Amino acid sequence: MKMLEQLEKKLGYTFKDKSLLEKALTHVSYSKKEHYETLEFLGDALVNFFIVDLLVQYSPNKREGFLSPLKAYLISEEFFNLLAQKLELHKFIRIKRGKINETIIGDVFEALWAAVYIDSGRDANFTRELFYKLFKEDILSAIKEGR
Amino acid sequence: MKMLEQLEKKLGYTFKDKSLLEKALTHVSYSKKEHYETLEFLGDALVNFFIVDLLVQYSPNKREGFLSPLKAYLISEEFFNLLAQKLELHKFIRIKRGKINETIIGDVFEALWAAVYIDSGRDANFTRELFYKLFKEDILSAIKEGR
Repeated sequence: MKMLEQLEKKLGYTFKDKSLLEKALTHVSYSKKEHYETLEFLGDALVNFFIVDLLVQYSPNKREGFLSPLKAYLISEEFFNLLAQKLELHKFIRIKRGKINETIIGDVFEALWAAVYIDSGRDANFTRELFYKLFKEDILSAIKEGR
Repeated sequence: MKMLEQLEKKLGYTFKDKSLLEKALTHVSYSKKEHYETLEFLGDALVNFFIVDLLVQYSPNKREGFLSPLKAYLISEEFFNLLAQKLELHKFIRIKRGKINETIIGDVFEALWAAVYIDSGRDANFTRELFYKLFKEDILSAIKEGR
């Protein structure tokens, strides 16, 4: 369809179980029985780790006072939306009632990485490094800019 | 006095960089130059991930509603100290002015895990396994422990 799962080519990764990927992309308004909500919950903590790990390695200054606000931006909806563009998740998400929002794209973006993690055999290094190959550039840049 | 790092024996891990271990148990009070501050910033995200991945895996109700208040119990001070006590970390911490603070042995438990992770060569899988080895039965129990 519109979907086709050609996201995996944008993503650089091919899913084993294709139901995973779909559950990450599916809003509850499309499906109340199989949507992204629990993937999202895992994906928030996962991605948070990926970003805090990078941040502590590439930040000009290693003080919590400099890190936390920067951390705050790098895990925000606006930033996640900036990173999702590259994947253009809004083409593959399935939702019902006309309320796609930017917070949903962030939800899905977080769910997506949780989906890659699990479909990878819960391998965090691989998944970490896959996140880095796609977004490290953009993160270092934001880190460059500060704020 | 009461050190000699039997903690590596408590933990089941030997640091290739003993100084790294040391910095994780040292509050600024004992050294404004080499304390647990940045490791803490890393292990919070680190430890947040390990516990959420467990939550999301073994929790009965895979719902944001159930998860998130169950979650904030697991990453709660009370639990963290609970976990720490199986390492008697309280006694290996190097703070000045006898002001331990229950919400300081929480920062050291986190720093300690960032320290293992980094020393291990940034190996998330390994570190998560060591963490589970040490505390999954607790969490899996604390989770089914009502609500």
